[PDB]
Amino acid sequence: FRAIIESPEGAGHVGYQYRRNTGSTMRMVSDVLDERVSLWDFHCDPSGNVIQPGPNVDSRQYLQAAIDYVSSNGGGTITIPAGYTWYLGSYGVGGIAGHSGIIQLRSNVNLNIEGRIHLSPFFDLKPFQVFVGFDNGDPASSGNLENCHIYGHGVVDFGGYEFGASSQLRNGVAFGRSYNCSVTGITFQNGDVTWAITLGWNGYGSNCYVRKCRFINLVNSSVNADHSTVYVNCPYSGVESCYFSMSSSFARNIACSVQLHQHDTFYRGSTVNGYCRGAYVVMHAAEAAGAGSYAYNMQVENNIAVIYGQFVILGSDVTATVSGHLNDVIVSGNIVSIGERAAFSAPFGAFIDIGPDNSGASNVQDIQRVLVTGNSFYAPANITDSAAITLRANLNGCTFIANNFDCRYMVYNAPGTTSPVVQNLVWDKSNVIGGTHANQRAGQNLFDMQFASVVNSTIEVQLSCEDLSMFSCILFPASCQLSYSKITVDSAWTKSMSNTAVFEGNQQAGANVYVSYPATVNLTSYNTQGAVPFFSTDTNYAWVTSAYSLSINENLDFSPPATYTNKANGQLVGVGYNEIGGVRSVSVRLMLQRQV
Amino acid sequence: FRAIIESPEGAGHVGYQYRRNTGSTMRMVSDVLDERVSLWDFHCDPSGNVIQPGPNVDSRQYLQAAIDYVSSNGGGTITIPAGYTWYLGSYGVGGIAGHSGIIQLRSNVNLNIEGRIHLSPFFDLKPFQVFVGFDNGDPASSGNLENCHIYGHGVVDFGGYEFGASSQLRNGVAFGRSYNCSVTGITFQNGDVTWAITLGWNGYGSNCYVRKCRFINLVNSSVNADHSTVYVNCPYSGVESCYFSMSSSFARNIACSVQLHQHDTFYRGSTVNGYCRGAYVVMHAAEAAGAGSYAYNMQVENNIAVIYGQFVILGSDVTATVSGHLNDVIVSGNIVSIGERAAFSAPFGAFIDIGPDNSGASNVQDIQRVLVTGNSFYAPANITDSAAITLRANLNGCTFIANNFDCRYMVYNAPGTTSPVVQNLVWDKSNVIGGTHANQRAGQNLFDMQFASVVNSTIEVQLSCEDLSMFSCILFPASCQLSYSKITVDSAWTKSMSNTAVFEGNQQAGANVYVSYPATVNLTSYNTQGAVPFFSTDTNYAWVTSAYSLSINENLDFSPPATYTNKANGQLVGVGYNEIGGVRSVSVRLMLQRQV
Amino acid sequence: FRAIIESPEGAGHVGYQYRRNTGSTMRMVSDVLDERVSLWDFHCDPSGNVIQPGPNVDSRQYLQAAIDYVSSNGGGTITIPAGYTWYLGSYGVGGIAGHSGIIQLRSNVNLNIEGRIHLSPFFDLKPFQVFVGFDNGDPASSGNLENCHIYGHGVVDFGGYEFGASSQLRNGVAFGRSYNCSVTGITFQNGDVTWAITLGWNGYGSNCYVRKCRFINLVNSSVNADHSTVYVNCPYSGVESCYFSMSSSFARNIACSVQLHQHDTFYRGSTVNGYCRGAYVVMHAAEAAGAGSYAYNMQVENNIAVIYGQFVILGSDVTATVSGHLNDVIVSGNIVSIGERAAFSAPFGAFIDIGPDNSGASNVQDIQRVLVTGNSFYAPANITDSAAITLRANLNGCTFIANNFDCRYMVYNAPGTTSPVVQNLVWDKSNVIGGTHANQRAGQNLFDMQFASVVNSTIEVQLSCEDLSMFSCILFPASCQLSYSKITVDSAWTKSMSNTAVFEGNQQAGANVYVSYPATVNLTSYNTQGAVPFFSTDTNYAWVTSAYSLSINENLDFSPPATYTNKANGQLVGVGYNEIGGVRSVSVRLMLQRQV
Ligand SMILES: CC(=O)N[C@@H]1[C@H]2O[C@]3(O[C@H]4[C@H](O)[C@@H](CO[C@@]5(OC[C@@H](O[C@H]1O)[C@H]2O)O[C@H](CO)[C@@H](O)[C@H](O)[C@H]5O)O[C@H](O)[C@@H]4NC(C)=O)O[C@H](CO)[C@H](O[C@H]1O[C@H](CO[C@@H]2O[C@@H](C)[C@H](O)[C@@H](O)[C@H]2O)[C@@H](O)[C@H](O)[C@H]1O)[C@H](O[C@@H]1O[C@H](CO)[C@@H](O)[C@H](O)[C@H]1NC(C)=O)[C@H]3O
Ligand SMILES: CC(=O)N[C@@H]1[C@H]2O[C@]3(O[C@H]4[C@H](O)[C@@H](CO[C@@]5(OC[C@@H](O[C@H]1O)[C@H]2O)O[C@H](CO)[C@@H](O)[C@H](O)[C@H]5O)O[C@H](O)[C@@H]4NC(C)=O)O[C@H](CO)[C@H](O[C@H]1O[C@H](CO[C@@H]2O[C@@H](C)[C@H](O)[C@@H](O)[C@H]2O)[C@@H](O)[C@H](O)[C@H]1O)[C@H](O[C@@H]1O[C@H](CO)[C@@H](O)[C@H](O)[C@H]1NC(C)=O)[C@H]3O
Ligand code: NA
Ligand code: NA
Ligand code: NA
Ligand code: NA
Ligand code: NA
Ligand code: NA
Ligand code: NA
Ligand code: NA
Ligand code: NA
Repeated sequence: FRAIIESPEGAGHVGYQYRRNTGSTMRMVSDVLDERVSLWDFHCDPSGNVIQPGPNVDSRQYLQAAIDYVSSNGGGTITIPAGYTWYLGSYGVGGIAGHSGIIQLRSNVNLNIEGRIHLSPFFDLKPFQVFVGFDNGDPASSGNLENCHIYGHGVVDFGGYEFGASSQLRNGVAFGRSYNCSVTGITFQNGDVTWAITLGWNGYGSNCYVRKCRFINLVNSSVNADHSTVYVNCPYSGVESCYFSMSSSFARNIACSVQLHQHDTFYRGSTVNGYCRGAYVVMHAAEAAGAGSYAYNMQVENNIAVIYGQFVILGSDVTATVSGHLNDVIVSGNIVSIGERAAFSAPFGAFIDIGPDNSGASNVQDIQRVLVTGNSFYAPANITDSAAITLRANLNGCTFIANNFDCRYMVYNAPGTTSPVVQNLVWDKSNVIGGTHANQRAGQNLFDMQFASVVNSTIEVQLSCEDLSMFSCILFPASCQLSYSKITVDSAWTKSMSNTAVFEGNQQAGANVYVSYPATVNLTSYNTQGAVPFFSTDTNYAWVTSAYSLSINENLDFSPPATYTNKANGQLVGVGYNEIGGVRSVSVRLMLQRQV
Repeated sequence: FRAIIESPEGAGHVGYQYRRNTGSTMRMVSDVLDERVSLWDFHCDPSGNVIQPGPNVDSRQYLQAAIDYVSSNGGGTITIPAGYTWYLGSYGVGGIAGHSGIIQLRSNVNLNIEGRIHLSPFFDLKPFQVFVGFDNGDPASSGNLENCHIYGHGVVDFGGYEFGASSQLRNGVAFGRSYNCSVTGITFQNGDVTWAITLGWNGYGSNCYVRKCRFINLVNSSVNADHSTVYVNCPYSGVESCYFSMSSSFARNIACSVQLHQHDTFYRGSTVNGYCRGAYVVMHAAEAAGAGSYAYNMQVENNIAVIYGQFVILGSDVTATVSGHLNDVIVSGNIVSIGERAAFSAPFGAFIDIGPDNSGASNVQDIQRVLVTGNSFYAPANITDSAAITLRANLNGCTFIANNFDCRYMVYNAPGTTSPVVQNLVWDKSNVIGGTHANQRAGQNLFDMQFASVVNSTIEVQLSCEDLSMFSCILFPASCQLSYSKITVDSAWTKSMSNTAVFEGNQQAGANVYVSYPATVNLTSYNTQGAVPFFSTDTNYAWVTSAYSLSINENLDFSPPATYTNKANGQLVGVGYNEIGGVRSVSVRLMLQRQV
Repeated sequence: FRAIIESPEGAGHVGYQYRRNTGSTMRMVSDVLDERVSLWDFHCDPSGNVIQPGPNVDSRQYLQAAIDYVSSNGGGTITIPAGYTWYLGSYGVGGIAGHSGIIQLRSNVNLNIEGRIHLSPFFDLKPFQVFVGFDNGDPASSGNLENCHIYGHGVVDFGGYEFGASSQLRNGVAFGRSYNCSVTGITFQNGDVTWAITLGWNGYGSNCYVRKCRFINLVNSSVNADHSTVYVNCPYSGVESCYFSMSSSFARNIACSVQLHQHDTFYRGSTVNGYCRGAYVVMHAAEAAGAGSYAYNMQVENNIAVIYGQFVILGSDVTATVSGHLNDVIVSGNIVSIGERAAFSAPFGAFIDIGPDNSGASNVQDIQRVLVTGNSFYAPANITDSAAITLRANLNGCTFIANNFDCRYMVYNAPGTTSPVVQNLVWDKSNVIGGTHANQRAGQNLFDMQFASVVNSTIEVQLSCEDLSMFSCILFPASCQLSYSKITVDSAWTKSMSNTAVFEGNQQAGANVYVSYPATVNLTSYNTQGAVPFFSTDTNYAWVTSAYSLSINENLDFSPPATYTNKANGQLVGVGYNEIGGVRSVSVRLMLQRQV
């Protein structure tokens, strides 16, 4: 009996019944212990003696054996024990080798990481993906990963190692073709990686989530080509209540927190500091296989960010046989700033960027039905390169309502670069334009409409303080066609501006252009006593449907007209009043109106 | 000794002290095992031998025995083990039998569902409620359920069985008169049910929540009368970060994701696909016993939905002795579309519906202080039956600010049906009206004001592109009284519209109606050289307080007035200028204004 | 052998191998039991015999021994078992004694509270902090607490004891200088305390969170000086999805739910009932040591509240050597009401308060770049003391867009109290002003601008129903300077108001003041037949740049001007038309405009 009890089957001979309940199962101790499983149950030598983890022990084969075994019983949760650091020091074998994989995840096998998982110096200057849910080196030939959850209070530490070559890839968790998989509570830290977590593969997958995770210092070298902390490449998936922080200079130029690349995906309630970019919201044609060629129902909400480049980047593109489309997007409730930096020292600061494709093409995009509402954006006064929207590629629609934008430009695109075709750009009057950059705008147009064309668009400019340094509130170069559009500049804070709206090709004269803006106009009257006409000296008002006075009348003996219409020769005309006769000459501030 | 050790009391004779710590308790192994409990501890035959679960084993009595026992010790958490499917194959007995109950929940007894719970074919064509927290067949005589949490990565599978009769009810979890109860992480799938989860009973309960659950394919037949996935019938309760999906045709006509039926309830951060409706926000008088007759502090925020009918339905109603009231509601940050379907093939598409009671009555409602803000709504161009709001019952107030609505109608109610009494409907100018349905609106009014009366309301219409197909921007039939209201149509994109605002009963003449809209007006002048009057040929402008030109003047020799007032006979009059004399005749586009 | 097996080392001699897997570790039963730990492992007498908890057992030393031991092994999670109430009945010793501490938390040692922790009557009329993460009585000399998480379905019950003296402090969890610490799922109840949870210390700490907790009845006496349920005093931290309830009268006068006192902090998705205040958003100079002197990236979103005082209070202040600054704040998506109460029976009702410092100073604040958007606020009609914003201290900027405010005042400050200096106050026209207080406003100004000065501000007043009881829509006393500002009153619902905008110092005449509002004006014409001038009888319009008719013309034989300008003597003048000659005299409602 002593032999049996001291043997590995001993617990299988000690009887147990829950709480001495006579109605409970008559079990053995081993049965109850078998209800849970930990890395300790596989972390042993060939004789079955436990091995202590440590920097000189490679725990990989043992964790893999645990996963393989639990998988074979239909699943369960393997605990990675608290109070220990478990080092990984070799590559996995088989289907994950094509992904530089360390551990292969399996369906229905959850990992409760309570301790620490650390990469050993074997991985220095090498590629790696720590956990991989693909089962084949070719993702198109891979099976699915289902019902795999990684959670706990533990840590994945990437060892601080730099990339060896820019062409290498590194990742924390690649769920693969992933259905009902998640990471919750985990801290990913101290690395130079491409991604921390990737969900899905080219639209294959569903219901994958990253929640309450921390991502700290995951870019550290000039070799790192690019970094996006979470890449969401399956629909009905997203990122919620996470924390993302970088301290490296390199991160300010290369790092983004999230990629939302399939329909019905979201990024909410998260805090970002030290990154270049917040989130891309994109449909890549090359990623359209599993869920279609449309990214729709895309949500970026209630995030807090300090970034150095752009908050949300919108795009779509094409391959030889597939066209990507982006539509039905909402960006709301976010509070975002460009961190302290010199002008032009990081990628151009923006709340929204309409980004050209990876080859720089600006004529492949199909982006529409986007609502940007209830956000606040701030950039310090010295940051010349800061805009509410950098509109750098073709845009089929974007709507701004009730935001507060406090930066250098509202709408911007650089002259002599791309010439976007713009449709359905709507900037509602409820967007509040801050004053941080007042007096910084010499030579600059607040809305700098450097486009090929603008149609079906609305720009309602409302200032909230004076900035007499700017060249204009809104400027259209002669190369920009403008039609079926409404462009207004409210008069408040504009009395002393030389230029308010500027149409360098006289585009405001278009049949279906609806415009109003302030201007200074010189008038002269006829001599007649009584009701008497006043006429503008200049003849550039053939497009004006009505105008009205924004100036007081300092005179007693006469008054100019309150309101004006035009004449065929381009003069304004109105009827004033001469109490006493005489030719009058006045300079008046008018609101010029066309069809409004 | 061998006898004792091999007996069910054996573990109670093997000593243990935590980590050989001399300061720790000297325990027995059974004491430590007794800290946890699983279904295995009760899933046994009358001799105490464990029984394997499977499709031919009814696990119900064993799970019930586990719950009953743990309850008797003041509570705890019972694990339903991973790697097994536990089938239920009979009805429960006692107080839950009146609810077609399977398992009776008890207070302080949590269920950690890691494996799968599946209904056996016993339940085919039958009613059932899988988990029931009532302790009496009459809910009014039931005790409370407190501190009961169901959570884990597991699954409740309803076996795919159709309803046997439309009058049957099916549910997953009915917490009952439930205080501090929740479901977290669970997947409910593969059924034809009435509800997945119900919280509370007629206002009795508090602090009940559904979080991070999935609801997949829970309607599958034409027999199913109605489906709402979660019914929230207790205050201080709600649904967060859930996923709801249906694939059946029937679901598009009958299924809603959530009912919010008591005060201080919420629905946030969730994704819905394949349903008829998003959420009802309702006070039923028949449900007012536990928490009063007011549903207030109701929140529907930051959800993503593809539906076929209406997103949010508002209502309240009465019984013989109780009147229900709905107020203090916020609907914000949601992105919603009507999915691809033929016009009129599902219930009328809407973002907000003001829904008549279950008997069709439209004169029992008391709905006010609702804020709908920062949402986006889209319906494909062919969907005639799509509206920002279908206003089908009496409304005491609803406020729309800063939404983007891209569908056929803005405000709609069908003529020849109900005649709501409308008060305090506010449609702010910051609502952006999309252009998807441009050119589809022959014979249709964008705001079709088919009401008995409208008072204290604001409609500020702002187009963002042309749609010359529509009959009018806004139309009031002669049967609709209109008073103490502001109705404006911005001129942008309206120059070529025959009708902008239409008042078929000349209601715009009311003493406290404030209106402005564009119109085309024919004028003739007197012969006089110099300042000269122009008068309208028609006499239907007795209500106009001022008008101004929206047209250019192609003439050199004269100009019509910039601005006009009226005369007692209903003509417009203004003072223009004849450089040379002559009777003039012009047709001008004017902004007509009344009291604005 | 029997001796060994019955001894505390017995489990260390019974062999086990997971699921009889020949590839698994050959362990002993004690090894597997050692993977978990509970209070039972330390809750024993000096001979190692287990002690049952209860109201006459002080569990403190045992829980402390458990924490101290697990800490020494590098951490883990200690379960506090379900089905038992564990009483605490003495103070801790050492570093926590200076904090009236009971239990000392240690790094990496989590507490899974499943049962109940209750304070014994030892603590009646005494100070206490139940769990303390400081390790020194002087916080400036304390070490850090890291990686400490408290979670579960359990309860902390404060025994209902009143404070003994107002100067005492009581707390539930003081994490201290806390990095990666959290409380999740716990119910804190039945107390008279200062705080339930405090995060951080004077800016030291990071990544601390309170999620899914309940706070119920934590103020019960007149002795309690002040209460804030969660104080967030470290950056990158916040409160999400919590429930806060009070029933005591005292709570309505003293209690706030949250303090956000460091940068990158948030309060979201929570429900509050019975409190005085929602949240303070503040930078105290005295708290600036660990994270700097700026509170920025502050977020209060998507909360539901019934309160009696103010929802969000903004402030910053100074010490002898440090100045605090508050900027980059967003308050969005909240639905808030003042609960039923008599006027003036609790602190002044407000959605936003700009609060003077703790000494009452209103000239130390530096608050700017605040966005308040998409919120709804309601106060019952009798509550005179209710305002969208009580602006009681110096303000450098606050922006309101797309809110719905239904209360007595929009902007308020009490006359004869503080005289704030106001800059960059922006009230967009998209704010909807409710009608609950219509007819209650005798003697009152809707926007009561009781300030020293206002600059760079925008107030666009838009009514949505009539209230002829109010004295004015907006009033500036003569003591308030006004410059570089835009003040407009839309005409809708204003026709019968005697006063719309009132400038008691004629401030609207300022060179850079842009204003428009309705007024009634008496005019007389000259006798001349034909085009004929009309002039105002009064001479107080020297500041008017244009005016236009808001009245119809009941006359046939003449018409007054549609539009007017002014003259040097302060008369309005315009050109009307006398079909037949005669001196005319009319009273007209005009929109008066200055520079707009
Ligand atoms: C499936 C569902 O919940 N449908 C919703 C309707 O519920 C009733 O619920 C329907 C609601 O009335 C409407 C609200 O819109 C209408 O909109 C609300 C209706 O929406 C359906 O989605 C609900 O009434 O009214 C609005 C206000 O006037 C108006 O604006 C709008 O335009 C209208 O359309 O929304 C849904 O459609 C609701 N439907 C569902 C499926 O939730 O109809 C239900 C049909 O299933 C259900 O009635 C049945 O069940 C009750 C309850 O069953 C008894 O009690 C329980 C406790 C025991 O366990 C059972 O064994 C049984 O004894 C039966 O009495 C009734 O005869 C059945 O037809 C809804 O009942 C409520 O169910 C909840 C959840 O279980 C209970 O907590 C609550 O006590 C029940 N309320 C009442 C009054 O009985 C019923 O409200
Ligand atoms: C109960 C509470 O937190 N009240 C809030 C006030 O806190 C002080 O906190 C109050 C805040 O000052 C005000 C802010 O609004 C006012 O608004 C802020 C005040 O709001 C109360 O709600 C807080 O100061 O100032 C604004 C800015 O100028 C202005 O806009 C506004 O109009 C003003 O009204 O908000 C609340 O009212 C705060 N009150 C509460 C209860 O949080 O007052 C507190 C009273 O309890 C408290 O002071 C006491 O406690 C400190 C701390 O105790 C020592 O240190 C700790 C670490 C040890 O454990 C203890 O044993 C003890 O040695 C005592 O020094 C002091 O003498 C007591 O009166 C607040 O102190 C801060 O407590 C937090 C949380 O524990 C600490 O992390 C922090 O270090 C403390 N800060 C300071 C400067 O001591 C105090 O700020
Ligand atoms: Na590869
Ligand atoms: Na890139
Ligand atoms: Na990137
Ligand atoms: Na029943
Ligand atoms: Na129904
Ligand atoms: Na329904
Ligand atoms: Na102290
Ligand atoms: Na205080
Ligand atoms: Na307080």
